[PDB]
Amino acid sequence: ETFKQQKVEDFYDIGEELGSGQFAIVKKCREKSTGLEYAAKFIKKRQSRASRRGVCREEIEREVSILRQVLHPNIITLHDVYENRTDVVLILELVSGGELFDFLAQKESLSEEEATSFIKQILDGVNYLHTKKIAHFDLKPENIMLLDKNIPIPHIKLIDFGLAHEIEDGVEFKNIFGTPEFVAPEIVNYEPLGLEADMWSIGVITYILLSGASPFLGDTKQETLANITAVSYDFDEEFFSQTSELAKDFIRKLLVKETRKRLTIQEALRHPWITPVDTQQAMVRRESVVNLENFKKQYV
Amino acid sequence: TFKQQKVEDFYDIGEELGSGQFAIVKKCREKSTGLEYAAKFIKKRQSRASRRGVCREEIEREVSILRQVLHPNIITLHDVYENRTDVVLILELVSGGELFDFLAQKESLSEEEATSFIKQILDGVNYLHTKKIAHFDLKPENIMLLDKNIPIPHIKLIDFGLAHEIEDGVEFKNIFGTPEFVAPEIVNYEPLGLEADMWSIGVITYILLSGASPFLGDTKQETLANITAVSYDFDEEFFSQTSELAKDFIRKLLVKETRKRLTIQEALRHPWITPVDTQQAMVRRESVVNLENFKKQYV
Ligand SMILES: Nc1ncnc2c1ncn2[C@@H]1O[C@H](COP(=O)(O)OP(=O)(O)OP(=O)(O)O)[C@@H](O)[C@H]1O
Ligand SMILES: Nc1ncnc2c1ncn2[C@@H]1O[C@H](COP(=O)(O)OP(=O)(O)OP(=O)(O)O)[C@@H](O)[C@H]1O
Ligand SMILES: [Ca+2]
Repeated sequence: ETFKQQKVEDFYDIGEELGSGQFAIVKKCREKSTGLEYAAKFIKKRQSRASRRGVCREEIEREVSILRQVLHPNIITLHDVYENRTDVVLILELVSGGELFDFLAQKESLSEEEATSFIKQILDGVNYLHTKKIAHFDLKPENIMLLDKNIPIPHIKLIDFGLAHEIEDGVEFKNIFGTPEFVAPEIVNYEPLGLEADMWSIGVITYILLSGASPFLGDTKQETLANITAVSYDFDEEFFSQTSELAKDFIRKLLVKETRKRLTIQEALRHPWITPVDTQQAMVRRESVVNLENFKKQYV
Repeated sequence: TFKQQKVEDFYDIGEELGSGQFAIVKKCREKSTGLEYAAKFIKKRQSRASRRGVCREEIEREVSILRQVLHPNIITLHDVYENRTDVVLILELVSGGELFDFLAQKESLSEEEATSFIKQILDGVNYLHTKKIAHFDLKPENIMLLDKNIPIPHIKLIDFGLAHEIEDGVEFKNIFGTPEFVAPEIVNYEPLGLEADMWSIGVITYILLSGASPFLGDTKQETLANITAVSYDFDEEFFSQTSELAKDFIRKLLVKETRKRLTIQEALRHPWITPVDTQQAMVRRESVVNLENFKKQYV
């Protein structure tokens, strides 16, 4: 294999907890031999086939195999991998700027021009993944972090490749996962999956970024899932009164059930709201404001 | 109808009995009577987008269901308290632990004794289905024993968080439950009804007799694929001693089409559960279930 069969603490000073998940716990760490800081993701290994605790080795191996391929300014980087009896430790690029949303919710003002630039960083990272036929499958606010939040315009880093999967043509992939608020119809309906699900998720994230409201979120999970499969949502003037038709058009073409009619990552990159084809479109975007009030309300 | 009062004014809260993603169960004793119960604290969800706690409407719905059910094989609701953060379900105390843990330490086990426990489960499910209540979370860890310390333990079905009342002509669809035990209609996101409970019964029986699991793959993805394809077998390695009637019982439960699947009444009427003659009963009496594989899987 490739996993270092050594004590990670022999080589890293283990620091304070960054965050935790279902089967992983992530901590700051410093490599003794270089003094360089990283994030150590301790993934609990699954002990038996019929256990809901931890992660089976093959899937961990899958996450690593994917991480080793990815080198891009908007994606986290893999440094090394260790393993003992209980855990597999992913040594990852440390992202210290927290989440993007928490940063935006901190903001005094924010135009669509500023918004689309953050969104383009995300598109840039997703474009690179899709090029290598990699589906993230876990695109959601908390997996969108910032390297350094103490600069005027922070850099985005996509994390958490636990659900990432390489798409092979002819090889049907179906599975049930992800947070209901952000999953595409083909996930809910347990239908063939591909690169398009990422694009739907981008639509949802954009909807929220601009309005503070969530397109399909119901009072209960049953409703959310029903909303998703009916593609039932609206641009409530209460929240969208200042949002530009271009933004709405961008969102509309993402939140589409038929996977084939949904915008690709390249088409998203080339959408006028992201890449204006003239002066006029640029000014409009520059004149549209994000609903920071409602956004703060929902994410506070 | 939730008492807006401190549970602790009316109960002595004892040791923690168990815990899940949303609740923590503790032993308790009512002061006025000195009777013991299990106090299940459910954290109320605070925001629609939050993944923590449970929506209050859903908790209200579970209680609405619990209040209706009185049956020896179903847990009994005693009372409901509520404070800032938690809804506290005061439930019948069950002290015998989980059925499987008890089987896993049993010396010997025949099919007769197995159908005895399965019968109790069917009785409890039948009562529910008569009132149109689908459990939707039938799995080993929700099959508890009242006593543990007797020749034949009494089964109590617990955990009604996913329970739902099936309304005629009102489609119900949702994603939930443990993959190993969910029906194809759940995986496929299709109309849900009383049939899902029956599929789960089949899986539980399959495990009980062989120690093996019918659709369990190396990953959740495979398990789901196995379920929707209804791809399983009776591996001789594990089913060598299993009676034909037993396999027929399971075979009629693990069926994709919800209209073909055995109903609870048909399950109670199956010859493996309710033999039609002396001959059938003997075959079940001499049918020994090897506990070896079961213990390997559940110790
Ligand atoms: N490189 C990193 N730097 C700082 N914090 C991180 C880093 N990677 C992950 N985290 C923390 O862990 C979370 C990311 O999820 P993680 O990669 O732990 O997935 P997981 O726990 O294996 O599965 P899931 O979290 O999806 O249930 C983030 O919320 C973040 O707070
Ligand atoms: N009535 C009871 N009497 C004694 N112990 C109980 C009782 N109910 C639950 N417990 C203990 O708590 C554990 C979990 O109970 P239960 O399965 O109802 O909740 P959960 O599965 O943790 O949460 P969820 O409702 O989200 O599934 C059980 O395994 C059991 O050990
Ligand atoms: Ca379907």
